[PDB]
Amino acid sequence: STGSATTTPIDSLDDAYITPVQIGTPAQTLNLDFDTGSSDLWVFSSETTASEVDGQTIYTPSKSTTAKLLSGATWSISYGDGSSSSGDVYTDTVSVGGLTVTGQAVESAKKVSSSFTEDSTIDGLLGLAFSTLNTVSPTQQKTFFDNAKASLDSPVFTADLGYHAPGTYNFGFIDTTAYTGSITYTAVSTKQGFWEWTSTGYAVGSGTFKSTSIDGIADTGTTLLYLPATVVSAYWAQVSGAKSSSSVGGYVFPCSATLPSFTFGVGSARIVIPGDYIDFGPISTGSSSCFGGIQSSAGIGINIFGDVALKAAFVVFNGATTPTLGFASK
Repeated sequence: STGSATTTPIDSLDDAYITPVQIGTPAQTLNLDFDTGSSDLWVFSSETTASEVDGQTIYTPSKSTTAKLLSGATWSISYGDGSSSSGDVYTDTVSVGGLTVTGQAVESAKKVSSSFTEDSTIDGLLGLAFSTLNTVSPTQQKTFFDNAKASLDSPVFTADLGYHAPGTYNFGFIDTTAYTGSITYTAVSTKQGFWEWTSTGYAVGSGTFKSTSIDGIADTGTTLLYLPATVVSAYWAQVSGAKSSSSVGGYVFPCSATLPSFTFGVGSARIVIPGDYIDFGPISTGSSSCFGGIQSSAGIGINIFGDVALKAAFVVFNGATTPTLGFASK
């Protein structure tokens, strides 16, 4: 089997991407944030505290004839940005772009933190990291990809995120028309439950490539590119007036600037992030200071190849017995 679904930016900045997901019988369609940095499929629901719902579409398991309460099961997750959610668990039928999993754990939120409430466009998350990170207790549950894997034509999914435009998540096949050149594959460590890999270096604009190992995660659920302070400093040094602002919480730059590209290495291959992808707009409405899309990972504890980086590529998440990651230009 295969599946293919369009993923759409939630706003004019590409802060995140939503993909429609069918849950239950009859189908209830929710728009979920596919997140390769976590491993829980959770949704706003009829069980969510009413004051914590503000515009989201909810899953109502009582209206699904295939929903079953997973007795005694609870979940609770906290994300790197400080947001959180928690609740109970059902199993139900879940389909993405034509690909169906029966018995999928659907984690129904009883509580969500303010940042989720305040974002009416995201109805929940669909985790695509490794199932070892799944928070369901006392019996850990598998991700949608893990459940689908054996039925897929090939045990892979691909992320093709758009810049200010729709893109595609495919399951079970590689669309050879979706990228240019070849896909370069690189090793993955699953030791921390992530799609963790090592970039071979970087360049800023038309500058020379610096060969250096940068270990980090391919994370569709993080907006920005988080890299070591030395690298980030080297980038923003090429932008006149750019500085790290303690009050804003990162590098900012004059909105009148033309940003240089940023290149990252994947083995001997090179992925070029155009400068425009690094512009995240005014820090506050009407400001002429703009927020940067490349930020320091210091004090995160890990480098994160988030959407800023991933959207410059066609990305293969290869879930073979020994997982690997593939990157192509597009």
